[PDB]
Amino acid sequence: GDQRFGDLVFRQLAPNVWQHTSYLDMPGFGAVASNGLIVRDGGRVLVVDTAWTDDQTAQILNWIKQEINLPVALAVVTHAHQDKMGGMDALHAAGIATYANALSNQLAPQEGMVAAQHSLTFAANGWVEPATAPNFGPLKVFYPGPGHTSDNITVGIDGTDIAFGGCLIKDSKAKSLGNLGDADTEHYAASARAFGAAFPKASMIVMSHSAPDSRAAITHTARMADKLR
Ligand SMILES: O=C(Nc1nnn[nH]1)[C@H](Nc1ccccc1)c1ccccc1
Ligand SMILES: [Zn+2]
Ligand SMILES: [Zn+2]
Repeated sequence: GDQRFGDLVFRQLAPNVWQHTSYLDMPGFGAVASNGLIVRDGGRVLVVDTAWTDDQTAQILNWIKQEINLPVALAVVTHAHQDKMGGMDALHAAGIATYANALSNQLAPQEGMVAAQHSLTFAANGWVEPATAPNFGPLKVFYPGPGHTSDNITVGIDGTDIAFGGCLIKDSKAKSLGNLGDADTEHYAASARAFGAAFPKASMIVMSHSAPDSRAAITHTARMADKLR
């Protein structure tokens, strides 16, 4: 049930969860979809990832205002690339507190992104140190290890069957791992399986560049990454 709002698409995945989708169309390539998440947590909203641009991201906020009409308490962004952090200024202009992997905030200047206002750090088991993720509610943030990028993180939603792989995970029928220019080819496979292991009850796997899929997305992504070692 896709809901069109301006140039963006919103799809409800759970009573309190929506996928947001925005498009970037360059010459010599088809328009590229990028997906993030919107979560209503009681009387507030949480966002995972910006759209490609400030204008699109402001439209995400406008849709939230129209359909949910509750404050957006925070956003977490899942690595320092345009499809995940291209709209940071729109979030800050709206007064929304922003969070990213410390490494993402480190990379953001060079990558041409505005850094998030707060840095997450991670324990050795990969789970976010909770003292760096205040008031994340049902958002369970996990660093699976380097893969699509060295800084990519992932997000599960407590109370749902949903885990978000961002650009790390591709769908079960994908024909490649996408752009590998910033990838960690040696560690990608372990990182994909680490993501699955951290959210073992998740039956709906959401990702950046395909529609939601079964856990076969994890096994297939990892099996493709095995070929990079
Ligand atoms: O996001 C993407 N690819 C992806 N995501 N996850 N795995 N591959 C898109 N491809 C791409 C192209 C060149 C360099 C890096 C990525 C894209 C990103 C940014 C601007 C335009 C297009
Ligand atoms: Zn990326
Ligand atoms: Zn991507």
